[PDB]
Amino acid sequence: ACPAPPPGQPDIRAIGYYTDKAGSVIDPALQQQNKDATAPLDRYAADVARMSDDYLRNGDPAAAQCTLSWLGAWADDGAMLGQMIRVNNDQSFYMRQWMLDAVAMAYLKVHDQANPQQRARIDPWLQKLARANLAYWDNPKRRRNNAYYWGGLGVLATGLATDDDALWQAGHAAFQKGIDDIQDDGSLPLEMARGQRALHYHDYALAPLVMMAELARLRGQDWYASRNHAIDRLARRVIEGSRDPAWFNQHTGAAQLPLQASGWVEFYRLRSPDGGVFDAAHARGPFHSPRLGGDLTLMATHGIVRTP
Repeated sequence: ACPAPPPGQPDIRAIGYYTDKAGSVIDPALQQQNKDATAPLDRYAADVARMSDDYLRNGDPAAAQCTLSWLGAWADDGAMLGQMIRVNNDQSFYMRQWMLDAVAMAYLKVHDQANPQQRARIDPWLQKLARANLAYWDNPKRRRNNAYYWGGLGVLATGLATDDDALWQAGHAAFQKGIDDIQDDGSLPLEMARGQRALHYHDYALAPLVMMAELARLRGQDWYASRNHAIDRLARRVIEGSRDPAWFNQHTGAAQLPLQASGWVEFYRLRSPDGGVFDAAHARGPFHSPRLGGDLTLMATHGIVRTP
Protein backbone atom coordinates (compact mmCIF):
# COMPACT_ATOMS: atom_id res chain seq x y z
CA ALA A 1 0.00 0.00 0.00
CA CYS A 2 1.82 3.16 1.27
CA PRO A 3 5.31 4.01 -0.13
CA ALA A 4 7.98 5.83 1.95
CA PRO A 5 7.27 9.59 1.71
CA PRO A 6 10.00 11.71 0.10
CA PRO A 7 12.11 13.86 2.44
CA GLY A 8 10.62 17.25 3.48
CA GLN A 9 13.32 19.90 2.88
CA PRO A 10 12.90 23.01 5.14
CA ASP A 11 14.18 25.54 2.48
CA ILE A 12 12.78 26.43 -0.99
CA ARG A 13 15.18 27.94 -3.58
CA ALA A 14 12.83 28.63 -6.58
CA ILE A 15 13.79 30.90 -9.55
CA GLY A 16 11.69 33.54 -11.43
CA TYR A 17 11.90 33.11 -15.25
CA TYR A 18 10.23 36.30 -16.69
CA THR A 19 12.68 38.76 -18.38
CA ASP A 20 10.34 41.75 -18.85
CA LYS A 21 8.70 44.41 -16.54
CA ALA A 22 5.22 42.90 -17.49
CA GLY A 23 6.30 39.28 -16.59
CA SER A 24 5.05 37.85 -19.95
CA VAL A 25 8.39 36.73 -21.58
CA ILE A 26 9.90 33.42 -20.32
CA ASP A 27 13.73 32.97 -20.24
CA PRO A 28 13.93 29.20 -21.05
CA ALA A 29 17.22 28.74 -19.09
CA LEU A 30 15.78 30.21 -15.83
CA GLN A 31 12.42 28.32 -16.43
CA GLN A 32 14.41 25.02 -16.58
CA GLN A 33 16.39 25.99 -13.42
CA ASN A 34 13.09 26.68 -11.53
CA LYS A 35 11.54 23.42 -12.85
CA ASP A 36 14.58 21.37 -11.60
CA ALA A 37 14.76 23.15 -8.19
CA THR A 38 10.96 22.69 -7.57
CA ALA A 39 10.55 19.15 -9.06
CA PRO A 40 10.59 17.28 -5.69
CA LEU A 41 8.05 19.79 -4.19
CA ASP A 42 5.79 19.41 -7.32
CA ARG A 43 6.02 15.57 -7.10
CA TYR A 44 4.98 15.72 -3.39
CA ALA A 45 1.92 17.90 -4.25
CA ALA A 46 0.95 15.72 -7.30
CA ASP A 47 1.16 12.56 -5.08
CA VAL A 48 -0.78 14.02 -2.11
CA ALA A 49 -3.44 15.44 -4.51
CA ARG A 50 -3.78 11.97 -6.20
CA MET A 51 -3.86 9.82 -3.03
CA SER A 52 -6.55 12.22 -1.62
CA ASP A 53 -8.29 11.97 -5.08
CA ASP A 54 -8.36 8.11 -4.63
CA TYR A 55 -9.95 8.40 -1.14
CA LEU A 56 -12.66 10.78 -2.60
CA ARG A 57 -13.28 8.26 -5.47
CA ASN A 58 -14.10 5.04 -3.52
CA GLY A 59 -13.81 5.98 0.22
CA ASP A 60 -10.88 3.53 0.62
CA PRO A 61 -9.35 4.31 4.08
CA ALA A 62 -5.90 3.05 2.83
CA ALA A 63 -5.86 6.05 0.40
CA ALA A 64 -6.65 8.62 3.18
CA GLN A 65 -4.23 6.97 5.68
CA CYS A 66 -1.35 7.09 3.12
CA THR A 67 -2.18 10.79 2.38
CA LEU A 68 -2.21 11.41 6.20
CA SER A 69 1.10 9.52 6.62
CA TRP A 70 2.74 11.70 3.87
CA LEU A 71 1.42 14.98 5.41
CA GLY A 72 2.43 13.84 8.95
CA ALA A 73 6.04 13.26 7.79
CA TRP A 74 6.42 16.79 6.30
CA ALA A 75 4.70 18.15 9.52
CA ASP A 76 7.25 16.19 11.68
CA ASP A 77 10.05 17.37 9.29
CA GLY A 78 8.89 21.04 9.49
CA ALA A 79 8.97 21.01 5.65
CA MET A 80 8.94 24.52 4.01
CA LEU A 81 9.21 26.24 7.48
CA GLY A 82 12.87 27.16 6.73
CA GLN A 83 14.24 29.97 4.54
CA MET A 84 12.38 31.06 1.36
CA ILE A 85 15.52 31.89 -0.66
CA ARG A 86 15.30 34.88 -3.09
CA VAL A 87 17.42 34.22 -6.26
CA ASN A 88 16.07 37.00 -8.57
CA ASN A 89 12.49 37.45 -7.15
CA ASP A 90 9.91 36.07 -4.63
CA GLN A 91 9.41 32.72 -6.55
CA SER A 92 10.19 30.73 -3.35
CA PHE A 93 7.30 32.58 -1.55
CA TYR A 94 4.80 31.86 -4.39
CA MET A 95 5.89 28.19 -4.37
CA ARG A 96 5.15 27.85 -0.61
CA GLN A 97 1.62 29.30 -1.22
CA TRP A 98 1.06 26.77 -4.08
CA MET A 99 2.48 24.02 -1.84
CA LEU A 100 0.18 25.00 1.14
CA ASP A 101 -2.75 25.13 -1.34
CA ALA A 102 -1.90 21.51 -2.45
CA VAL A 103 -1.20 20.03 1.05
CA ALA A 104 -4.08 21.89 2.89
CA MET A 105 -6.72 20.78 0.29
CA ALA A 106 -5.40 17.16 0.28
CA TYR A 107 -5.68 17.23 4.13
CA LEU A 108 -9.26 18.69 3.99
CA LYS A 109 -10.22 15.89 1.54
CA VAL A 110 -9.00 13.13 3.96
CA HIS A 111 -9.66 15.06 7.27
CA ASP A 112 -12.64 12.80 8.30
CA GLN A 113 -10.17 9.81 8.56
CA ALA A 114 -7.56 11.80 10.62
CA ASN A 115 -7.16 10.46 14.23
CA PRO A 116 -6.35 12.85 17.14
CA GLN A 117 -2.54 12.24 16.90
CA GLN A 118 -2.66 12.99 13.10
CA ARG A 119 -4.72 16.22 13.56
CA ALA A 120 -2.33 17.26 16.44
CA ARG A 121 0.76 16.63 14.16
CA ILE A 122 -0.61 18.14 10.87
CA ASP A 123 -2.69 21.15 12.11
CA PRO A 124 0.18 23.10 13.84
CA TRP A 125 2.35 22.65 10.66
CA LEU A 126 -0.41 23.89 8.25
CA GLN A 127 -1.15 26.79 10.70
CA LYS A 128 2.55 27.81 10.79
CA LEU A 129 2.73 27.66 6.92
CA ALA A 130 -0.50 29.79 6.67
CA ARG A 131 0.71 32.37 9.29
CA ALA A 132 4.13 32.68 7.42
CA ASN A 133 2.40 33.25 4.01
CA LEU A 134 0.21 35.90 5.78
CA ALA A 135 3.40 37.56 7.19
CA TYR A 136 4.58 37.94 3.56
CA TRP A 137 1.51 40.30 2.81
CA ASP A 138 1.76 42.37 6.08
CA ASN A 139 4.10 44.43 3.80
CA PRO A 140 2.02 47.05 1.88
CA LYS A 141 4.72 47.46 -0.89
CA ARG A 142 3.80 43.91 -2.16
CA ARG A 143 1.05 44.41 -4.81
CA ARG A 144 -1.96 42.15 -4.12
CA ASN A 145 -2.40 40.45 -7.51
CA ASN A 146 -3.39 36.79 -8.25
CA ALA A 147 -0.51 35.70 -5.88
CA TYR A 148 -2.62 37.00 -2.95
CA TYR A 149 -5.63 34.90 -4.19
CA TRP A 150 -3.33 31.77 -4.29
CA GLY A 151 -2.16 32.75 -0.76
CA GLY A 152 -5.78 33.08 0.43
CA LEU A 153 -6.75 29.62 -0.85
CA GLY A 154 -4.16 27.77 1.29
CA VAL A 155 -4.76 30.05 4.31
CA LEU A 156 -8.56 29.33 4.00
CA ALA A 157 -8.26 25.55 3.41
CA THR A 158 -5.97 25.52 6.52
CA GLY A 159 -8.60 27.57 8.49
CA LEU A 160 -11.40 25.12 7.50
CA ALA A 161 -9.48 21.79 7.93
CA THR A 162 -7.82 22.73 11.33
CA ASP A 163 -10.88 24.80 12.54
CA ASP A 164 -8.89 28.05 13.17
CA ASP A 165 -11.43 30.94 12.83
CA ALA A 166 -8.63 33.64 12.48
CA LEU A 167 -6.98 31.94 9.44
CA TRP A 168 -10.49 31.34 7.95
CA GLN A 169 -11.22 35.14 8.13
CA ALA A 170 -7.76 36.08 6.70
CA GLY A 171 -8.58 33.66 3.82
CA HIS A 172 -11.97 35.37 3.28
CA ALA A 173 -10.21 38.80 3.18
CA ALA A 174 -7.90 37.56 0.36
CA PHE A 175 -11.03 36.39 -1.58
CA GLN A 176 -12.73 39.78 -0.90
CA LYS A 177 -9.68 41.77 -2.25
CA GLY A 178 -9.97 39.80 -5.56
CA ILE A 179 -13.78 40.38 -5.92
CA ASP A 180 -13.30 44.09 -4.97
CA ASP A 181 -10.66 44.51 -7.80
CA ILE A 182 -13.07 43.08 -10.49
CA GLN A 183 -13.97 46.01 -12.84
CA ASP A 184 -17.44 46.32 -14.61
CA ASP A 185 -15.37 44.98 -17.59
CA GLY A 186 -14.80 41.69 -15.70
CA SER A 187 -11.02 42.54 -15.85
CA LEU A 188 -8.43 42.84 -13.03
CA PRO A 189 -6.09 45.84 -13.51
CA LEU A 190 -2.94 44.06 -12.13
CA GLU A 191 -3.65 41.07 -14.48
CA MET A 192 -4.26 43.42 -17.51
CA ALA A 193 -0.57 44.60 -16.96
CA ARG A 194 0.83 41.07 -17.87
CA GLY A 195 1.08 41.68 -21.70
CA GLN A 196 0.51 38.48 -23.85
CA ARG A 197 -0.25 36.53 -20.56
CA ALA A 198 -3.14 38.87 -19.45
CA LEU A 199 -5.82 36.32 -20.46
CA HIS A 200 -3.66 33.48 -18.83
CA TYR A 201 -3.45 35.62 -15.64
CA HIS A 202 -7.26 36.34 -15.66
CA ASP A 203 -7.86 32.53 -15.74
CA TYR A 204 -5.05 31.99 -13.15
CA ALA A 205 -6.58 34.68 -10.79
CA LEU A 206 -10.23 33.47 -11.20
CA ALA A 207 -9.27 29.81 -10.31
CA PRO A 208 -8.29 30.29 -6.60
CA LEU A 209 -11.28 32.73 -6.21
CA VAL A 210 -13.62 29.90 -7.39
CA MET A 211 -11.93 27.29 -5.12
CA MET A 212 -12.11 29.72 -2.12
CA ALA A 213 -15.85 30.23 -2.95
CA GLU A 214 -16.25 26.38 -2.95
CA LEU A 215 -14.66 26.22 0.58
CA ALA A 216 -17.14 28.90 1.88
CA ARG A 217 -19.90 26.72 0.32
CA LEU A 218 -18.78 23.75 2.51
CA ARG A 219 -19.75 26.03 5.49
CA GLY A 220 -23.10 27.04 3.87
CA GLN A 221 -21.74 30.57 3.03
CA ASP A 222 -22.38 32.01 -0.51
CA TRP A 223 -19.34 34.24 -1.39
CA TYR A 224 -20.17 34.00 -5.16
CA ALA A 225 -23.05 36.52 -4.44
CA SER A 226 -20.49 39.23 -3.32
CA ARG A 227 -20.81 42.62 -5.13
CA ASN A 228 -23.76 41.25 -7.19
CA HIS A 229 -21.91 38.09 -8.37
CA ALA A 230 -18.98 40.30 -9.55
CA ILE A 231 -17.06 36.99 -10.05
CA ASP A 232 -19.56 36.17 -12.87
CA ARG A 233 -18.23 39.14 -14.96
CA LEU A 234 -14.66 37.73 -14.58
CA ALA A 235 -15.82 34.12 -15.34
CA ARG A 236 -17.57 35.47 -18.50
CA ARG A 237 -14.57 37.70 -19.54
CA VAL A 238 -12.17 34.68 -19.29
CA ILE A 239 -14.33 32.08 -21.14
CA GLU A 240 -15.12 34.63 -23.93
CA GLY A 241 -11.29 35.22 -24.09
CA SER A 242 -10.71 31.44 -24.60
CA ARG A 243 -12.95 31.42 -27.79
CA ASP A 244 -11.79 34.91 -29.01
CA PRO A 245 -8.99 37.12 -27.56
CA ALA A 246 -9.98 40.38 -29.48
CA TRP A 247 -11.16 42.11 -26.25
CA PHE A 248 -7.85 41.42 -24.33
CA ASN A 249 -5.84 42.12 -27.60
CA GLN A 250 -7.65 45.52 -28.00
CA HIS A 251 -7.55 46.34 -24.22
CA THR A 252 -3.96 45.17 -23.41
CA GLY A 253 -2.67 46.11 -26.91
CA ALA A 254 -0.76 42.74 -27.01
CA ALA A 255 -1.55 39.51 -28.96
CA GLN A 256 -2.65 36.96 -26.31
CA LEU A 257 -1.05 33.52 -26.01
CA PRO A 258 -4.18 31.34 -26.55
CA LEU A 259 -5.87 30.03 -23.34
CA GLN A 260 -7.82 26.86 -22.53
CA ALA A 261 -9.74 27.62 -19.28
CA SER A 262 -8.53 25.60 -16.24
CA GLY A 263 -10.72 23.34 -14.04
CA TRP A 264 -12.57 26.18 -12.23
CA VAL A 265 -15.22 25.57 -14.97
CA GLU A 266 -16.15 22.20 -13.34
CA PHE A 267 -17.52 24.01 -10.21
CA TYR A 268 -18.66 27.36 -11.73
CA ARG A 269 -20.65 25.54 -14.52
CA LEU A 270 -22.92 24.15 -11.71
CA ARG A 271 -23.35 27.49 -9.83
CA SER A 272 -24.02 29.94 -12.78
CA PRO A 273 -24.32 28.02 -16.08
CA ASP A 274 -24.61 31.37 -17.99
CA GLY A 275 -26.29 29.86 -21.12
CA GLY A 276 -23.94 26.80 -21.29
CA VAL A 277 -20.83 28.99 -22.19
CA PHE A 278 -18.62 26.81 -19.85
CA ASP A 279 -19.59 23.40 -21.44
CA ALA A 280 -17.01 23.55 -24.31
CA ALA A 281 -14.21 23.80 -21.64
CA HIS A 282 -16.00 21.10 -19.51
CA ALA A 283 -15.87 18.74 -22.60
CA ARG A 284 -12.00 18.80 -22.44
CA GLY A 285 -11.91 17.21 -18.91
CA PRO A 286 -11.20 15.63 -16.63
CA PHE A 287 -9.16 18.50 -14.95
CA HIS A 288 -6.28 17.73 -12.50
CA SER A 289 -4.51 20.61 -10.64
CA PRO A 290 -2.72 19.67 -7.38
CA ARG A 291 -2.53 23.41 -6.36
CA LEU A 292 -6.37 23.70 -6.69
CA GLY A 293 -6.83 20.49 -4.61
CA GLY A 294 -6.36 17.81 -7.32
CA ASP A 295 -9.15 16.24 -9.49
CA LEU A 296 -11.51 19.29 -9.89
CA THR A 297 -13.89 17.26 -12.14
CA LEU A 298 -14.28 14.60 -9.38
CA MET A 299 -14.60 17.20 -6.56
CA ALA A 300 -17.21 19.33 -8.46
CA THR A 301 -19.37 16.23 -9.32
CA HIS A 302 -19.22 14.36 -5.91
CA GLY A 303 -17.85 17.02 -3.44
CA ILE A 304 -14.47 18.29 -2.08
CA VAL A 305 -15.27 16.36 1.15
CA ARG A 306 -17.05 12.92 1.46
CA THR A 307 -19.04 13.82 4.70
CA PRO A 308 -19.84 17.53 5.48
